[PDB]
Amino acid sequence: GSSGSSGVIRRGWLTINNISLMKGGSKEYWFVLTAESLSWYKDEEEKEKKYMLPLDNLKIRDVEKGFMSNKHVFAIFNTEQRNVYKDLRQIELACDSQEDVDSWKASFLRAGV
Repeated sequence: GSSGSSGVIRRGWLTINNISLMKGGSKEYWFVLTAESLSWYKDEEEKEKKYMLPLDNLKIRDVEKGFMSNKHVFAIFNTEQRNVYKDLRQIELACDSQEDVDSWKASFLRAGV
């Protein structure tokens, strides 16, 4: 397909804490943050794109812990006072360790967030 003309910013297997369980599982998806937009595919092959989301109408902030957090997870809300996901207003992306989160964040800024 295409070899050059590429410049990925960040990609990896993340887990959508707040996802539609009842309707199929595989909470884990292949997120690929690119200078253009951030899309998540079933795998790191980018064959059947599930849904593409821009990085101009999005925003990152502290996740609602209420009492106490259980892991490094960041929520993403749309600055256009709209639902980021099908129905969810903010997708809770949980990472393995802080190192990952710190990176993902710094990467977003580069895109324009």
